Amino acid sequence: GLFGAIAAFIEGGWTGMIDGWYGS
Repeated sequence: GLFGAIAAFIEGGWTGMIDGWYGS
């Protein structure tokens, strides 16, 4: 969630942040 948001943020930009955050 926390790390997923940061990692997804760098990969899927803003959209990635949301998905990473909700990415259980």
